[PDB]
Amino acid sequence: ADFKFEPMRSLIYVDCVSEDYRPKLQRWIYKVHIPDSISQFEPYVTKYAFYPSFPIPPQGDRFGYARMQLTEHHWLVSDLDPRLEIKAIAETFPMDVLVWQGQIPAAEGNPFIFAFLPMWWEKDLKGKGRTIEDGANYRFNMTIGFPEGVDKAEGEKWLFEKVVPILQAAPECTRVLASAVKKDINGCVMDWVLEIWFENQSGWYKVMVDDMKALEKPSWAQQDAFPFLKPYHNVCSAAVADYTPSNNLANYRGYITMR
Amino acid sequence: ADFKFEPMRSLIYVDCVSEDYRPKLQRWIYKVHIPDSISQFEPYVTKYAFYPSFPIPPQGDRFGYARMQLTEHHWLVSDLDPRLEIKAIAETFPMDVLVWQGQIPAAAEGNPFIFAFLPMWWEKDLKGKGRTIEDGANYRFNMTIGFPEGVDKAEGEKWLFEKVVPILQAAPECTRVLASAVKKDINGCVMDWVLEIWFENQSGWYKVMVDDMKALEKPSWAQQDAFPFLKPYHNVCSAAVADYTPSNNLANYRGYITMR
Amino acid sequence: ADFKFEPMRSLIYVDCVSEDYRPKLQRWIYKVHIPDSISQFEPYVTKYAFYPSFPIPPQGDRFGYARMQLTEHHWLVSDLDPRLEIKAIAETFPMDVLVWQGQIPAAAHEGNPFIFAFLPMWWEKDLKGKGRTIEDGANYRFNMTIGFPEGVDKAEGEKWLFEKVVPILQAAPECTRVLASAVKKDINGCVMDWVLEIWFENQSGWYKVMVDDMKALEKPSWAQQDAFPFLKPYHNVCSAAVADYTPSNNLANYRGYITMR
Amino acid sequence: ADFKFEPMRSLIYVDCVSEDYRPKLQRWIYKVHIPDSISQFEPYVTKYAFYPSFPIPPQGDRFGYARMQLTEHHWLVSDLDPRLEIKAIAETFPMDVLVWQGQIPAAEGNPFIFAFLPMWWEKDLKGKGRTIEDGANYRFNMTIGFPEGVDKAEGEKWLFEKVVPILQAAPECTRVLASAVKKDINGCVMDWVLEIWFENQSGWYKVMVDDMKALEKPSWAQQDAFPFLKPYHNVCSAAVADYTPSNNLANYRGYITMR
Amino acid sequence: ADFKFEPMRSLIYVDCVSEDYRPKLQRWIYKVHIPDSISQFEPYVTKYAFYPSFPIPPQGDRFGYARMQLTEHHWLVSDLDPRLEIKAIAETFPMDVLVWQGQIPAAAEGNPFIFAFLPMWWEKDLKGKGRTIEDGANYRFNMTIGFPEGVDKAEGEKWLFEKVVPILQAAPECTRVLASAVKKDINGCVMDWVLEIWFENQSGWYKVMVDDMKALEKPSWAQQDAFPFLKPYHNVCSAAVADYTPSNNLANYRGYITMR
Amino acid sequence: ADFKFEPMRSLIYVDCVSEDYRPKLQRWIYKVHIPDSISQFEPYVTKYAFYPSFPIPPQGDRFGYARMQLTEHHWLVSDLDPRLEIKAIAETFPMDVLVWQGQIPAAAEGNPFIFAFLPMWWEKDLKGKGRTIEDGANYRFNMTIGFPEGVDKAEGEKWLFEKVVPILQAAPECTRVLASAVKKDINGCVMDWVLEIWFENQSGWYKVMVDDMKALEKPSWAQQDAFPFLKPYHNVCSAAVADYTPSNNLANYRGYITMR
Ligand SMILES: [Cl-]
Ligand SMILES: [Cl-]
Ligand SMILES: [Cl-]
Ligand SMILES: [Cl-]
Ligand SMILES: [Cl-]
Ligand SMILES: [Cl-]
Ligand SMILES: [Cl-]
Ligand SMILES: [Cl-]
Ligand SMILES: [Cl-]
Ligand SMILES: [Cl-]
Ligand SMILES: [Cl-]
Ligand SMILES: [Cl-]
Ligand SMILES: [Cl-]
Ligand SMILES: [Cl-]
Ligand SMILES: [Cl-]
Repeated sequence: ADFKFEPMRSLIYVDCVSEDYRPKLQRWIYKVHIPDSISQFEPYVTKYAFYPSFPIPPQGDRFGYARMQLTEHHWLVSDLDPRLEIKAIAETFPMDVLVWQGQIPAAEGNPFIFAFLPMWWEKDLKGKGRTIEDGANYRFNMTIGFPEGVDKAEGEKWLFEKVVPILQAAPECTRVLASAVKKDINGCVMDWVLEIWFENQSGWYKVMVDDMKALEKPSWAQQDAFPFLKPYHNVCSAAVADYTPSNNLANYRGYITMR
Repeated sequence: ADFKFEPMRSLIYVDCVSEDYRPKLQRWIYKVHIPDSISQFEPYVTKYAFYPSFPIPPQGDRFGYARMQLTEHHWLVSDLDPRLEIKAIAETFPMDVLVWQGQIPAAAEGNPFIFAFLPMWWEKDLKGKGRTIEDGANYRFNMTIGFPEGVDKAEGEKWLFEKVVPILQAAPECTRVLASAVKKDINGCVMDWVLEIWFENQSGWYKVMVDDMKALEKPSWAQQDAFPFLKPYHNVCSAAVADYTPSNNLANYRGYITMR
Repeated sequence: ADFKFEPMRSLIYVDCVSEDYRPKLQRWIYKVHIPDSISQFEPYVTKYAFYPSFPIPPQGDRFGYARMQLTEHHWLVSDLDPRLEIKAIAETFPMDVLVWQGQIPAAAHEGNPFIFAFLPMWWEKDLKGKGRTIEDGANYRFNMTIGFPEGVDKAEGEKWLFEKVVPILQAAPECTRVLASAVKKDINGCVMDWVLEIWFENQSGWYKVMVDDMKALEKPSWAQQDAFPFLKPYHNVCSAAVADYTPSNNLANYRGYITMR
Repeated sequence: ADFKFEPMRSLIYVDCVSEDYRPKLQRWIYKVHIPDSISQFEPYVTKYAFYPSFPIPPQGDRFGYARMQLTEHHWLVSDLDPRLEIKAIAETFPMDVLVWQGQIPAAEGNPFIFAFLPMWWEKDLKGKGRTIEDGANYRFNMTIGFPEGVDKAEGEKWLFEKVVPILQAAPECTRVLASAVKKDINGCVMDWVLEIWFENQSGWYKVMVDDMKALEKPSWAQQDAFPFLKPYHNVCSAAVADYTPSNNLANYRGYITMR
Repeated sequence: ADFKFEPMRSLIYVDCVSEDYRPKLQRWIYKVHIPDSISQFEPYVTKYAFYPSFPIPPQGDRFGYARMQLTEHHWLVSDLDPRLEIKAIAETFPMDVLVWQGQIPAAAEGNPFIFAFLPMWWEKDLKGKGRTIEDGANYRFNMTIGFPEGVDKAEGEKWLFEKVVPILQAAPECTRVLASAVKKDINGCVMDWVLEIWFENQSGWYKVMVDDMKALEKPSWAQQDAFPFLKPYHNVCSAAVADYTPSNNLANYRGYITMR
Repeated sequence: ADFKFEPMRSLIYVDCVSEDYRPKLQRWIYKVHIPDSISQFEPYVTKYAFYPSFPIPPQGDRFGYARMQLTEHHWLVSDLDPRLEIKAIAETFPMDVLVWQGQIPAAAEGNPFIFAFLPMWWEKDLKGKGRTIEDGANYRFNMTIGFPEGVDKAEGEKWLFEKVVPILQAAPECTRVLASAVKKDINGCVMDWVLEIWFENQSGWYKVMVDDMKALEKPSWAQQDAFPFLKPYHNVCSAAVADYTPSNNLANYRGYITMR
């Protein structure tokens, strides 16, 4: 049968739950996971990149901050079509990776969050026309998923009519972009991905912590302050730079070690 | 909603209207425009290349000759889908680029920006089928034309293929003729056809495209006295290019490295 | 008119019928055919690679063994759409190449066909070895394509392959992986019906299974030779054994025909 | 006149003194500094790489911890030959970079530390034979230079009598390498570069903080605890991974920005 | 015996004497000459690049203007050591290349092959020290001169640096002046100096190198009436080039991929 | 202390002694050995390449035929300087690699690891000077020999150049003969000469190296009855290779990507 043309961009929010796991997790990502992944999807993924997270900002834990990276794929077909389950060579995946990322405790873990989006942002809510000449961005990418029982339309209205205006009003915030998560692909619990730019960590904190104190706590709140969602389960985020050297289909040359 | 699979090749005809602008325009193209462009479309454009124009031949101005280059994209989806208007980072674009290229006069008339979408494969192979790269170096004259307002498109097509092309077919100096209809429906381009017409060199191009074409009758809709009978830069644009470019940008770009 | 999105993987079985032709054939492949091919399809082929064949194993001739390579493309559109026949620059392809590959006879007083099999990009049947990773070790990957002869009912052949042949693969502890797909016959009229890939540790393991263990099979009535694969070499069966890795991943790795000093 | 074949490895310890400067500094490094540098030295530098620093460990400030990266060059000729001062295009270097790196203070500035070494380590003090298969390393590279007035042979004797034995005895320490800094190139105040590997940050701390508490404080000490040297002036360091994606002569493709 | 470490930059001034030869010469350069070259010297040349020439300016013929490109190598060893004469595979070099470049006539006295070795770093920085790429696009005019037979080299030098270079220094149109003595010991090159002189554009180049130079007295050894006073293509060669080239051949070449 | 500039080319003759070891040896070479190697020497090796051997020809076993590949490095400094013994990360090297290559027997005699350093340029060009790539595909037979213990080296050299090479020159099937003395001082290699001898193909190689060589007298030091008269794999090693390899590892390696 036919395979549907389904161009999409996906994001995976990759945490590292203890600094002692960092070297191990980073090695696996760069020495093992890169070549396994390219080997599988080179013919139908047009871009595969990792954006290392900036250092976790103050209170970043409450936003499900990914302390390793964002992993980004651009797909031409849906990775969730059942026919794609078959692979000649499966990924090398030690169970410890799940420990390093916090999906399982060492002995509740946090879920694996893999959000599919259209390739192009659906809503441009502040900063249209910004160029790279306008300067370096502190790009805070956040995904959120309303808790069970919350009407999605109610959640949407709160996001766009209460949360976003506070971003728009902040001079520290230079860009706001948003898309709905393509829930139909893989059952992701997330509903929205937003990306919110600042000049710097102090700007992020001023807006996302201080200015947000002005919001009323919703009745579905899972924590007392914005984002009001359970970290790592109903909100994940990362702050990243404009540029990454890990544009892996173009730039990988094997795991070359320092002398 | 779905995005349509729409594989296309497009061409942009990039002029440089004064030699004094060449260094600035070329810098912008190679230092600024490449990375901005790659940054936007890497996931859905499979090839992005520039083909620098050979030196303008005698009387090339009458053919809307692009004195900088042809820019070529191969798309998997239509760049004019309105959902593609949203971009995280917009292109860095000094207004002077438009002066350098002739879209706006410097401080009588502007020339339009000509961006023609085509199928990835030529629709008509009218001379030279089977020529390979071992047969020799080509002077590849790519020309796009658009008939003026009021001219019936089927009449112009008929003229093109029954009066103009037979002259190319008869000339031993012309080694290849290829043609496609412009996909009008993507972006409202005024052009109707893109042709590519190969010669051995500039002198061959001239013998055929200037001297042999003198035998044509001037059409009633002509906007200049001689072939192509179309208003330069508005209803005809062109460039002569080589078979090869070093600027295959998605594969070969390594940043703006400067000569020592 | 529209062009249909048709993601596929294709394999070409490239033989070299005398060692005296190897240098010339290899030169043409790497010096002439690579750049000609990339020049045509770069915008709509996402991967273009060559997998050199391991040395032909004992009795490999009976399996239509490709002594040069497998050539692999991953396509986004069908190469057989008639609109794709038109090319600005055609590829340089002398009839000598067909001699070297065994498609035509070498000098004036039967050829083997050109086998170009189109497949979905993902294997349709995963029959043994599911979950095998690269960490499990080096594979001797035996890729084979078969086509039942004229007048053999295709469902009958399928059933023989999957109910009589594959169980022998399953029982051999030497065989670490069996994958299969149906050939997309509709694209180009290819006479092959199935492509299988069957992994071993090494040549000895291949031989043990594909020669010794297969002696247990009854000879089919349609058989074109006495022993498995029971099909006419190069015409109804072609194969190659290849490694997990190739350096000739041509759209990423090619830098021109640089010669040794 | 002739140019001398002078193969060397150099290290620059690049700090980022406030998180607010991180996006700006990182942009300048990857957008501006890479192409300017490649443009000058491509013909006589065989490797040019950046190794981003792991997160600053507890008490890392006392070790002159570089919070951006180590910058590494491999040279075929001495960059300090006066003939090399002439360049067709000079680098684009705003003064603000000096503020971001702490060369210009927000009390006193920190010096620009640029140490030249032989390409090969001079002393293999622990872990000879270790391969990449043995696992991920937390590579702590530290340069030290003894205070003015201190005899270099005295400093050396202290280092070898008192410090090296502790590193060798600790099970947490899997590798120790050292080289003398080439003084004669650029007047660098540093005297040694050491590289000391651990499994992780916790192992680093146990050895470099807890085990070192047994040392007596030398008479020339500029701080109370090991390394006993003035942070950023007489000691600089960074912990890095085995691999970097920023192998710039091979891997750079211009400043491609995230979508 | 040992090989001497001899880091050097060389420049070859490549002309194209008729536009009709341009497709053939360009093809040989990019299709045949690149891979033969890389094949021979990859282990001991750290950079190999082509800088295509900007359009020949008015009166550029009098400066031995290279209508194709500058070819630039960075060597770790001297290519003229007799031990390097032995090569497994010799380059493919049709006699027609000598015609296209003007070393011999087609069927026009021949012009010599000018291959100038230099140190990797400019020896004299005479104007514009500290200029960065941020300061703007440069029209980089690279010129090599060799004084005629019989002329004392010290006298030539003093004229160059006390009469010629002060006119460049005085001109606000000239943003950069760099110079090196040619390493004549390597290959017997007839040239004595390479200079690179930057302007904003062709108009600036003309104002300085034609108009401002009219103030110079004609020397007694002059081979033509106006500056540079030297026989074009024999005692003076040059090219105007951009800051950047896409043809950084050891990094950027991917074979001779042809346009569709 | 100083490091001496010592540009050299080295060859390692890599055997695979049983076809059952091929997939394992090949994997180690490409998956494990390439990155460990590049990690160590990127800053002072300018080229690192593998040339896979063609199929062993009839009687090739008598020539110490390397059934895997030639490994080729171009060095800027001597890898055997004792300062280079120290390495941050040592290469991953399982004992089995020695079994696969025949250095140690699996359970009849081991063969030595042959690693021959040479100057970057061939010292002697004895046939076929001027041959270009346009002249056609070559079957390049690279052979190293070392005279047995007790044979005076000058006597061996005399035999090689006065008796063996003339047979190569007499054969029209032999299109090239190149030779260098092995730099024995670097690492104690027991080999004395590396030759490269080209043919059209295997049948040409056989005609010359087996049939034509029957005319030679057997030397008193012979270790086997026929040419090369030297103990296979101990005093002669060789491989036949193509002109091109895709395994130019410093430029072409992108990690161990596995077939789908
Ligand atoms: Cl922690
Ligand atoms: Cl919930
Ligand atoms: Cl709370
Ligand atoms: Cl009109
Ligand atoms: Cl109409
Ligand atoms: Cl007119
Ligand atoms: Cl049949
Ligand atoms: Cl039979
Ligand atoms: Cl801070
Ligand atoms: Cl203190
Ligand atoms: Cl002309
Ligand atoms: Cl003269
Ligand atoms: Cl005159
Ligand atoms: Cl012996
Ligand atoms: Cl014998």
